[PDB]
Amino acid sequence: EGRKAWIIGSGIAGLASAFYLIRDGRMKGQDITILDAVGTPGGSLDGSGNAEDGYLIRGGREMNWNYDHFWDLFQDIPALEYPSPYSVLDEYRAVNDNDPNWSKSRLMHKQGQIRDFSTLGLSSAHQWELIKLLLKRKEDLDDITIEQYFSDSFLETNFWYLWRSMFAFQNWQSLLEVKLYMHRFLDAIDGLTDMSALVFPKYNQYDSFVVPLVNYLKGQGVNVEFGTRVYDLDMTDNNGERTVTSILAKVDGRDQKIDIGAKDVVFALTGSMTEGTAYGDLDTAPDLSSDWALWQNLAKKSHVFGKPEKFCGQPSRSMWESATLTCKPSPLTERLKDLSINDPYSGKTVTGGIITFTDSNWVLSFTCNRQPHFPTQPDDVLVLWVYALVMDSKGNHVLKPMPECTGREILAELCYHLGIVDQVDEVARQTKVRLALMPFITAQFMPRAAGDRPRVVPAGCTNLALLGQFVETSNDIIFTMESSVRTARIGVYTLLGLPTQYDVRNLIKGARALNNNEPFMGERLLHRLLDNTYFAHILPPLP
Amino acid sequence: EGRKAWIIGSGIAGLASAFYLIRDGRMKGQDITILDAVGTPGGSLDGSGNAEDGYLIRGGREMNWNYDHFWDLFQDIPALEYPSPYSVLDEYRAVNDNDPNWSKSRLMHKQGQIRDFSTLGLSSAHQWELIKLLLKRKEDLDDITIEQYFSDSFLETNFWYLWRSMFAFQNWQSLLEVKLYMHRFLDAIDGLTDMSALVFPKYNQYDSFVVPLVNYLKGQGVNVEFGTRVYDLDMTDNNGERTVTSILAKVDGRDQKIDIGAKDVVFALTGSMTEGTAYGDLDTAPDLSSDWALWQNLAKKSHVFGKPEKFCGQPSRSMWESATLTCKPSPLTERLKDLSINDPYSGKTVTGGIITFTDSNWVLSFTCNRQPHFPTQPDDVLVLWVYALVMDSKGNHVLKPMPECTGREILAELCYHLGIVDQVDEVARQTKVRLALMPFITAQFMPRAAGDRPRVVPAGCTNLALLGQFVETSNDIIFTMESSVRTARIGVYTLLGLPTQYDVRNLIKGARALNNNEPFMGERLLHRLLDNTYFAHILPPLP
Repeated sequence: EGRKAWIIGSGIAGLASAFYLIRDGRMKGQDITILDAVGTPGGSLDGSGNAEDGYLIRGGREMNWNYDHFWDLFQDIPALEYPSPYSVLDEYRAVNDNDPNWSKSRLMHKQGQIRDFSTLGLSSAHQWELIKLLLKRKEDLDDITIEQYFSDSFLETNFWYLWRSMFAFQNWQSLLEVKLYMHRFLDAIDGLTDMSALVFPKYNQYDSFVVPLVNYLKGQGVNVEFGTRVYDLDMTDNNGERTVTSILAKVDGRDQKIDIGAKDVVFALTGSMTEGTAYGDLDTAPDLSSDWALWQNLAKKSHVFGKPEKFCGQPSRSMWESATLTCKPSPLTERLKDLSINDPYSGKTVTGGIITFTDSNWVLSFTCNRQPHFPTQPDDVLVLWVYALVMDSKGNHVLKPMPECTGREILAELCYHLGIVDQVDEVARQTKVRLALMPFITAQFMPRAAGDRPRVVPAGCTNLALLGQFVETSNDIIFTMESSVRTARIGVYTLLGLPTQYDVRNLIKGARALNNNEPFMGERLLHRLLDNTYFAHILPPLP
Repeated sequence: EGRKAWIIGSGIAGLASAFYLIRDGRMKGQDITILDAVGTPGGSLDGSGNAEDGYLIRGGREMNWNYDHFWDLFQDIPALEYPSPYSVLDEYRAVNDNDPNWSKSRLMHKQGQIRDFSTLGLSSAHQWELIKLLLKRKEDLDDITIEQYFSDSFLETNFWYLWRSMFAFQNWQSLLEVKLYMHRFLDAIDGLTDMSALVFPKYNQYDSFVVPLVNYLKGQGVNVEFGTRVYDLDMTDNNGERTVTSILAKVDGRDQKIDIGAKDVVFALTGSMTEGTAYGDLDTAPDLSSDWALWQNLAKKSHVFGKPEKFCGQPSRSMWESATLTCKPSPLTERLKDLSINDPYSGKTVTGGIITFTDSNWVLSFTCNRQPHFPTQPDDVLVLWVYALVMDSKGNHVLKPMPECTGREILAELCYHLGIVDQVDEVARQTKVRLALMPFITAQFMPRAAGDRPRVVPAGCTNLALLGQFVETSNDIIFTMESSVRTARIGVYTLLGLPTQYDVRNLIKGARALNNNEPFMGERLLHRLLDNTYFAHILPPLP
């Protein structure tokens, strides 16, 4: 307790750990150092897009619900554009409690029309499947995949088209994550259809959340060390209990060695999701001691650190491609006016979340967030984000696999499914598109067994905590920022010092939603026993 | 919002309102005034007992569980005997997380032996009665009393002896409070037997909680005005919406009039529970524009303020008598060593809560709290608290009704039921007893109908909030301090700006406890369906 803290990794997970060390660990920023491997900001290794190239969204999937971790954290961060003592939480709830998020054209098909998404579209064996899924033990679902467990007809329901699009989830990936979602969002499973439970910032997560958080940390005195890629930790293992001795990093191409005392504590983001990303664009194409080194060397030391080869093994399985579109007005945005909750330029929500083309062989989705998306972007430009799931198949209009098809060609498949395939040439020159083909963007979703991921504090560790989407808590990793903050809090709390599924009202909210808003099995009975009792309100009304 | 606040009443409710105005209303102490009707502290109208007379506990029943309101409040109050930044919450959990509270001789009878209190002692129709009680609508239980609804055999169960003793509750009082208890403590209904869920301060609630809270408020600048008994408020009622214009008080025997602007806000504790208390003792006896004036005048103005005559109407119904015993060592404390969790002088918990003599015609209970009870009391003295329910009946040994029997005589009924009736003379001179016979100590428990109590903010009011145990929220009033803080928070929040029963695990925790720890009706079925599922842990094991 006159110790220092070392934080390996620049991200929401790392910054949140520093915050929790300051507020609730009662240590000072001067004893905190963040080890980053970025150059300095943005130049040749561009920071986060330029307004004259065409912008390039980090990559990828940044969606938020109203969880308690966010409220507890960003309640103490000074706002982005407001004076003291207004927080970023107050900005978040000001711009969003006025204009709530909900979708009008969530599912589309037949090259321009909306597929009815009022209900989840489950029959009866499908409902039984998820209920049977909810009842299975976690010990009995090792390596079982989505398509293995689920029926063939289930993967064509509204439910699966919505779920796989929302989380960018492949049919060959972990069943445990779908189960974990059920156990945690039964109350809100109706929201998968209208996007009610989703809530967005004014700008990005970076510009609206992390940028106020970094400013706050600098105003607290935390140390930053760029150009530092950590590849291993040397640790002692006496009495079956381990402590970190040194950080073996390579700084600016030369080995360094950072000494760690017994009192100090170390936080490390383990895996990567943006490793071998090829950044092609409109006319050229993508092509194809790393960030996985730290975890791989840790895996050699003991089994309590898991098997990273199970997540970075097959890069064709954990890969999909995004594309950032910068549009000056064209028939693409004219069509977009027809599918929007408001107007794109209004400043309010527009598409209300992603829009997924269901009969697209690519499983192609696209979103127009609350415009403007970036602080420095002009009023005659809109930033749309597009991405797809299947990298193996020919498009419906462009008979090219999407990893081989680039830029302009992506506009044709998109405009075909939008109902403006005859007006491609006009939108093609007016919209700047930059692509990102990420080979580990879903490596956390890969099939796994018990022990494959280490806990936030593995058994024995006294000064090392791991963060991110590759660590075993008791929760899902499908929400990227939420999971980063949760692990950060567990890490800081454990080394120092320190529900919804069982709710009867939620099981009724779930069962009715699973049965497409129609009265479910025991409901007619539950009304007759409860309509004249204290518990009348737990049931929804019948037609 | 450069307004002032007026707080009618000195108590936990009033102080908490001032706290919530400061922390979360963001106003300053200089604009807060508390209107009290005490002389100045303690002298002739003794403050809270002297160590040479025999002490006199406020009166009465001060018990606490681990609710969130306490944590949220006393987290910011500097501790009583610890340095900064240690709070009173930290004192509370330090002295109690080491020595947890639980009882060894909770129920006693046959003049010295313990009545088995492992289980609630419900048969099967009794269990059905409480379940049927839980299912009734609150609109259908107006004025219904305990003995009216419940069977005769139910009132002899372990359950009713425990419940009536814990809350000092008469068989002719409101059924709604027993129902409200069920809806809120199903998870913890087992705790009625062992006193697990109860948690006590080091000293009193006054010396350990309120005394740090008042010091905190004075260090914030809040104004106090003793000798001020408020009897009415003059209010305008335009547009069906009312505002307080003036506080009509009598200060030191002369009418005053305090002007209230449109921006200001007023908090008033409505009723009294210690009004006509006669303070007899060892050898003499009790005898028999008031605190009810403010509510009575308010009741004239509108129906939205309720019917106070329904609570202060029959003072024989809302009355019982307490007695504070100060003992230098005698055979009473020697016997007490046999019934204690630890030793009385140890400094730890002793009796673990009240001890109730079930075959006592008075329904006589007594407690020895964590000694010492007061800060200024010596090591060779113990403060015991005793009280009884039935004022109409002859004792088992002293054939006197207890309102007529005093001091020494109270020692005989107590020592008889303790098994030391032959050693009364020794304890009689060594123990100083002071009695309190309160005529409204349970006026809040009196039968009531919808509309009898006003809400924290009655419909229409814009600057007046009411506090205490006579206001309609959605919760019980059987916990005195908890209810005072809850109403205080509702009052401050509403005028400015701003679960457990439905838990499946809790219904199983309740059903097993109702059925005396033996497997209940559907349990054998619930095991067969759930033992090999995700939900195995929600059930308790079978023998």
